[PDB]
Amino acid sequence: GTLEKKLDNLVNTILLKAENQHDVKLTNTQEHILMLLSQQRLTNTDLAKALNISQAAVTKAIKSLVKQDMLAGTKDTVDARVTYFELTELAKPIASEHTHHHDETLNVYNRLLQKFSAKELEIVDKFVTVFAEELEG
Amino acid sequence: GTLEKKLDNLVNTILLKAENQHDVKLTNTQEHILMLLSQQRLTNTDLAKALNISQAAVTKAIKSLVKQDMLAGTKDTVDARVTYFELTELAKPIASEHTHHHDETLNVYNRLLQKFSAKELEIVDKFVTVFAEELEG
Ligand SMILES: [Zn+2]
Ligand SMILES: [Zn+2]
Repeated sequence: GTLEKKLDNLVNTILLKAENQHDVKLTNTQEHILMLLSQQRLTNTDLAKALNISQAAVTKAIKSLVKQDMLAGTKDTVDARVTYFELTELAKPIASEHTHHHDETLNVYNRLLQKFSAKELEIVDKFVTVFAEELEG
Repeated sequence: GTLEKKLDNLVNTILLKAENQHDVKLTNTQEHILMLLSQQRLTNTDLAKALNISQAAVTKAIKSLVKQDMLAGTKDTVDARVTYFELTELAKPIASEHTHHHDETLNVYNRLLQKFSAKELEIVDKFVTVFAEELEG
């Protein structure tokens, strides 16, 4: 079959795996907010930029997180327009675990990349780079 | 940064895009069931095999679809153990649209692939192939 189709299938298997094997029910957006907040305080707008999604998608994910006692907001003392989010105690084990599953998957990607010569990997780089640009938009 | 990390980011941007831009709220699993059923009647077990997810994930997605008047089941007349699913009238426009968005994304993948020589594309093939195997498990 075409490479177009294998890419289509690659995207589908990522989507299907994430819905199938993995009392909070966090979305990936919310887990990746918690990931980024676990290493520094950030604003709604830093989060939106870092994840490349709308500010309104971030505001929505943060409201649901605050509702589940996962985050707490505190305003900045020099500029009251600015709110910083940080993890509550209850979120920290949830975040750590998600971070640890990312760490394990990085080894999976290492092993797979290892099958390519370093020549091959410049092309793999070039491919993942353009693909990611495209899938962003 | 490492290629490991770009792959990790590639997976995240797929997950984040699917949650962010896109009264039914269908999952990808359910849309891909409807996609496969729109071209032939199939069983729970053909669907599970074709999508590579558990039979129990399929049974779950099909119950919710039947509940939303999207599918109807009819048993096989030679073997009563066997149930075939097919789309109700109401599902057909929903399915067509999802199928048409897949068709458009195939052009997106074509354009991106076009930037590689055919030499480069053997390596891209080799990469997407092993990656997909891995991400399946
Ligand atoms: Zn994640
Ligand atoms: Zn789809």
